[PDB]
Amino acid sequence: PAEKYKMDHRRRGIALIFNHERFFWHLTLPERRGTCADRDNLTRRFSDLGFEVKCFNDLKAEELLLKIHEVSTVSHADADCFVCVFLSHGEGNHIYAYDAKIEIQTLTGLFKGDKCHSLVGKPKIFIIQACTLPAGADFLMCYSVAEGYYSHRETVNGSWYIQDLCEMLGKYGSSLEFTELLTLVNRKVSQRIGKKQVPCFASMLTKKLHFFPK
Amino acid sequence: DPAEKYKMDHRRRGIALIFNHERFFWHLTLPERRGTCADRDNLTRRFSDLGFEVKCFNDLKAEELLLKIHEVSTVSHADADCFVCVFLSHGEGNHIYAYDAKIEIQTLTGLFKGDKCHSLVGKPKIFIIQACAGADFLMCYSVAEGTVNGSWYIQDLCEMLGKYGSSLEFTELLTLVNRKVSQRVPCFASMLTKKLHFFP
Amino acid sequence: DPAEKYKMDHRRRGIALIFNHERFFWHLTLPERRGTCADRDNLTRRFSDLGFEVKCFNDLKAEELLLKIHEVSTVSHADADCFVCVFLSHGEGNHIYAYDAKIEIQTLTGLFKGDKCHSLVGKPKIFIIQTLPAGADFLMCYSVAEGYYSHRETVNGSWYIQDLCEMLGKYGSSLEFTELLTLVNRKVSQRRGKKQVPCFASMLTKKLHFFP
Amino acid sequence: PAEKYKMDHRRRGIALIFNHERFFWHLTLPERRGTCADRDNLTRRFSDLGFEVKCFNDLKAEELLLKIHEVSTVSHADADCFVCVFLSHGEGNHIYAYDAKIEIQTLTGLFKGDKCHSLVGKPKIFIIQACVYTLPAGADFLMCYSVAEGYYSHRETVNGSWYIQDLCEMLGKYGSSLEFTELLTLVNRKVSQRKQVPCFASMLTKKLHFFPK
Repeated sequence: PAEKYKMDHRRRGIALIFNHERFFWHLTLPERRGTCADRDNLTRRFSDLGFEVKCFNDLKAEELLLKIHEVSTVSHADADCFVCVFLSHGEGNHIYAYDAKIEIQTLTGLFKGDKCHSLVGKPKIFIIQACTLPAGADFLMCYSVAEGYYSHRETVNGSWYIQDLCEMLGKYGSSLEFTELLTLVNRKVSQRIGKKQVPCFASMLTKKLHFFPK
Repeated sequence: DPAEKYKMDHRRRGIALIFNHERFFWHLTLPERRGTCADRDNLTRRFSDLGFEVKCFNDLKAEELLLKIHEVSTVSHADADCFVCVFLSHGEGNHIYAYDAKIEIQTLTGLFKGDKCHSLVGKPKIFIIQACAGADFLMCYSVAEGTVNGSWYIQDLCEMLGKYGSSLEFTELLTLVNRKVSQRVPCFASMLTKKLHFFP
Repeated sequence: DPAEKYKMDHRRRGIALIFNHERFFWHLTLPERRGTCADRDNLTRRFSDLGFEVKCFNDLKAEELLLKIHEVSTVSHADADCFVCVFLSHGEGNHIYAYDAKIEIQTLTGLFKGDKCHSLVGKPKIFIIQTLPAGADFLMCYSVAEGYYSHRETVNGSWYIQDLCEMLGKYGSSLEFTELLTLVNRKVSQRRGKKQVPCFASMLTKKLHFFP
Repeated sequence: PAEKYKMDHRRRGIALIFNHERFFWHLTLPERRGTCADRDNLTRRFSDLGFEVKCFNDLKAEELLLKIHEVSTVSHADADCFVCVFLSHGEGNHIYAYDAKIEIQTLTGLFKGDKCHSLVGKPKIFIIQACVYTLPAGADFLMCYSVAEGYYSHRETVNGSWYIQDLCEMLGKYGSSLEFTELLTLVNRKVSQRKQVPCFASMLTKKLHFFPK
């Protein structure tokens, strides 16, 4: 009942931060400034958890192929898990929004057990900032916002979801079981014509996830 | 606040609703019929022992379904901790059968969105779906995007429920059910904002 | 390696032993007489539901005590997760009564030190006392710390055993044991201008859960 | 059930490191060199947990009075908790060993709720390296012992002692994450495998954590 994923590998793993930038036309200081806050913030938090943070964006069409191909194919046998953070903007013209759906399909697709043997039995954690339906065994999908739900909008200090996620990560990252921590993020954000933003997470993990130190 | 829990100290635990999807299904082998009864009877035992008022019905009763569905949605849940709904279904699934189910679940879940149900605002709404959101919702799926003694998922869920139901945090328990079944891949989507225990 | 737990997956959970210290107590109001049974009966319910083979005796039966004591000591615990011992006693405590108790606990605890009991080596030995003895993998729980006030026995049992059992029933299966004992510390220390503060000394090397 | 001590104060608190030196005659390089390892090591670990580490020894008989009373009387209202580490040597002539018992009595005595209102309801954590008896207490006290009763103690090396080496090892790695007693148990296993069996006596009423600030 208390079984945990075995996190005792040489390397924690790769924390991948994907930035969705292309097909977004017109970007206020806030969108531009707030995205950096999120990326820079996440990198700090995920590094302190022992991840090899790697960041890129889809603007570099040539660079994206090599980097995407490099990560998918690299061997994760010495690693505990895999993390991917998909960041995106609020305005979202339709091509922008639509591209995102396709990018996430493909991204998630690379690591399904069939494509990635090094990660079989290991946690694959996708953290999505929306502008869903995919999966495999040992996948964890975390959404900035559930269905049809209102979204926080990007501030110059980053977005609510990423701000809070990182807040919790710094404080409780090492101590708490991950889903336990995500639930905290649910409550944190949902409390930030008025209603609420309610994040979600879909778990196909089969055990507990802790990020104790090393 | 990290260990904050939903407040389960109400007069009544709540209604465990077991919905049986039967209509638009044809040629049901005895494994189908007796297996389904195993699931329903099993779930009722487990959920009652957790203090739920188990209520069962099926969609064959077209006249009975409206009144009953109607009854539950409108009833006041202010004295209750949470709400549970189990959607049971069969494997063969002709297309009308499969399609009906999608619609039944939409509607069912729809009734309890905070908007429609004030008594349950801030309280857990737990939907357990056998395949063929809002704040404080918990969706559990027999299978992700993928027997005469009942089905694997319901058999294991109930197994875990009996053993660890009172002790464990619910999602902690569901994860156990993920491992259990995947070794005979279920899923669960959580929009809960706190911990869920079903202490006595 | 931080979340390591004692392995509780044996055929039998183990023996929960309830020792009743009765001899050399002259007296015994209805409350002491009645409250002790509450504690024993209560503890038996709670410890059985955790899978223990509860065994009760008292030191009045001087002949029966020897056979029962060494017998528990000598029996093989290889199929068992752990061992529990509850030492119950009264409040008035003339000096011979109080002194006898010290000696009974020494001896009791002594039987299970790894040297005497190979079946329990590496396994939790939990003594609940109603001091300084020990060994590796021992857990000592005291009704009251040093020099502190004690509950007094009511007709419904004592504060410490009432609360311990309360927590045991509710959180016994869920919680790590020491996590649970700490709850008992807070529970009892708030019962009511005197304060009773329980204690527990841990030489456990891992976590203790009593999952079903 | 998951209630925790409130660690959200302005200051974490004072980590006090008391060094028992007097009445110890003749001290090998290892005892001398190993004690500094322990003190220096503990200071690093306890500072990173936000403590105001203060060290002194009983050699300075004049300095000890001022420093001891000073700490006792200072106001801890802006603090989460209190820590005290009692360090000592292995050879231990009888006057040395006996003095220690008395020093610990007094030390612990200062912070009992009656003497110290600023700490009422707050954790008082005493970590003792042993050479009158073990047990003293009050509500919300946590007593940690290098070694249980009569059991073997594993001697001071030039790199410090086993207990302090391991305690600090765990502190650095798990100090912020884990509930303290959860962490001390880890120290029990760590040292007992280097038998030497540490102990801890808890009268804490809540959980625990030393999250950052």
